[PDB]
Amino acid sequence: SGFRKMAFPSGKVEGCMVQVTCGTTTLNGLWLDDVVYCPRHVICTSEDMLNPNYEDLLIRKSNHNFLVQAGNVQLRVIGHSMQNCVLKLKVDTANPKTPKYKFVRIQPGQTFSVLACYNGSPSGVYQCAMRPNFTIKGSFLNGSCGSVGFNIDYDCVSFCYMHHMELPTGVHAGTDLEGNFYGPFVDRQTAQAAGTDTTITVNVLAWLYAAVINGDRWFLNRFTTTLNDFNLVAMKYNYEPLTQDHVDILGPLSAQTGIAVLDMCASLKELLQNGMNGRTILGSALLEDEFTPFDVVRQCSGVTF
Amino acid sequence: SGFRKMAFPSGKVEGCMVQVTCGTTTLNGLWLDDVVYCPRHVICTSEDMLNPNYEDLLIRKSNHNFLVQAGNVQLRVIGHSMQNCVLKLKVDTANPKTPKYKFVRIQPGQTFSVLACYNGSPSGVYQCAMRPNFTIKGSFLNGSCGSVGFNIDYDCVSFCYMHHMELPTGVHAGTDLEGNFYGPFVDRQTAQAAGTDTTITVNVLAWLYAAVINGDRWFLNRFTTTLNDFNLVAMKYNYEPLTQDHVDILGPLSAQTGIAVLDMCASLKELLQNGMNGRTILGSALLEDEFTPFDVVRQCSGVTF
Ligand SMILES: *[C@](O)(C(=O)NC)[C@H](CC[C@@H](C)F)NC(=O)[C@@H]1[C@H]2CCC[C@H]2CN1C(=O)[C@@H](NC(=O)OC)C(C)(C)C
Ligand SMILES: *[C@](O)(C(=O)NC)[C@H](CC[C@@H](C)F)NC(=O)[C@@H]1[C@H]2CCC[C@H]2CN1C(=O)[C@@H](NC(=O)OC)C(C)(C)C
Repeated sequence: SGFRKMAFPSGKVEGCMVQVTCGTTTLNGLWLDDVVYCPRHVICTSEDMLNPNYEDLLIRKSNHNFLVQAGNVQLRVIGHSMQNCVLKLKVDTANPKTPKYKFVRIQPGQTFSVLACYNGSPSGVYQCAMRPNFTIKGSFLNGSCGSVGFNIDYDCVSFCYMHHMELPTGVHAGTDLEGNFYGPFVDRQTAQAAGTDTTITVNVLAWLYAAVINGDRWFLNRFTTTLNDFNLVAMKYNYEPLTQDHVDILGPLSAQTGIAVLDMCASLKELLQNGMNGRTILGSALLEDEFTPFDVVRQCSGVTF
Repeated sequence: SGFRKMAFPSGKVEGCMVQVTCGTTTLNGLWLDDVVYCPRHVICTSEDMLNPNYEDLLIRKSNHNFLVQAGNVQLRVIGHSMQNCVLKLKVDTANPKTPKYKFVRIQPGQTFSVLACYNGSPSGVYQCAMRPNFTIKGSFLNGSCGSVGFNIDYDCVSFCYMHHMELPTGVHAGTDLEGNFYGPFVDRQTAQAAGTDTTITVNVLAWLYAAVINGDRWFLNRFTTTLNDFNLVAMKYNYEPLTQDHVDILGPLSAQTGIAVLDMCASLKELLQNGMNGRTILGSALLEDEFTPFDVVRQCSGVTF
């Protein structure tokens, strides 16, 4: 038993991290087969940042201007192209440590692990959620751009995030591995705050199921609710609407515990309207919303990769 | 910016995980050079568990009784011995992925990462602390025994923990890699509850420094305190005494922020005596004590491995 915010093992991604330098800018790249993926702003200086013309800056670069280092070995660049906000550098060596992988664009509310890197070397790993407002609550310093986020399924690494920027209040924005930003953000140093965030309701419910599985049951009340009446309360507290798809996805946890989803919703309604009164759930004094239903099942059933 | 509970990248440890089976018992082992380390209770059945005589059970095993699997390849066992609560199985193949490593016995209050594994395969990674009562607050299911905890320094993996058991209230107990338990615990299924835990004061202070570095400054008051007067308050709230060694270890964070340790102690005293009043610090509604001073510096300065 026990319940922790748990990241995926990072080794398969570690073997893909490299350093990319263009001029005086160094950041991280992801080396898969014979291509290195990195943020296109590697070709910028600081002054370039208020409003860079990336297409124009890239036309004046050639392959040899990109210094790609995998550990202590330089990888020779033999082609390059831009796809949205990412650069793809073709190198003359395929990465022998390339895992089975996919590029996937995740949905708001889904979680993934981030391998934070500097100069192509890993610093740490932690679990995040794609917030409803398309930011993530990460931990990134200058030099971390190009760090990626990912899920693992068995042997397959699904890359879903590449880090580009920090928005006001210390939250983070980036792209999928096709270079398309999550949310309305752009890779330039201009005012662009995130929309107001919301709480991921289906994940709070999943985490309440995790608490029951772990024997932390004090918040279960004797009532039920309709989906419509629950969502009227969730709205007031800035929770996202719960959909029937969400109810179905909670099915496995509901079946394991014998607690119908709408009964758990009645317990959550009471927590929202009355607070916790100084009590904790799974050691937390706040309701946690960065575990998905699958995260709870994976951790409570010992799924391995 | 941002501050997350951040684990070490796990790849170097992933490459050392194997499965060990003896009879009907399977758990995890750690393969370094030509030795596999695992909990000695791999040689037990369930009935053996109330009070096993491990020396007696082991005398009736021979090398071939140990099925060691590294992925899909069986490793032939050519010798075996018991050291305290761990078995050391000599195998005829050295692990080519062995990292530079050490075995280290950590102190209460120090943190490490756990790579939770089942059947020799990694499930996830998370950061823990060795509690003052010599337990850890982990996430472990049956099948996770032999999972290890570790720190990394540059290229060197310092292994400090191997998982053996779960104690009442869902907390965890284990050994160093020499097989000596942390705390007064024994590897048998008998009543043996943990001592009453305490809060790791130096770590709470480190985390308050992390909050200041991240701009979350509301709790800083205008006062100072003596070390003695602070410790009288810490005692009442079940905080561990703060020592001069602790004050010195907080030096780097104190210097970075310009806040003297004893001034931060005055702010912590006020939080203890008055509570948070519904406010959060670094997103938490409780005072966090599982970041060491070094953890804060590593994360806020981008230390890599
Ligand atoms: C990466 O470009 C990097 O690591 N480069 C070596 C950095 C990472 C910073 C951490 C704190 F997230 N990000 C930036 O500096 C990005 C730049 C690329 C896209 C826009 C450029 C500015 N920038 C920012 O994050 C700024 N964000 C901003 O303007 O948001 C509105 C800022 C944090 C520097 C103010
Ligand atoms: C490992 O032995 C394992 O994974 N084996 C395949 C397990 C891991 C259990 C998770 C929940 F931590 N641990 C045990 O089952 C240990 C046994 C080895 C040492 C004592 C044996 C019982 N045991 C326990 O953890 C028990 N703890 C206990 O008796 O504490 C006082 C218990 C959790 C099964 C009750």
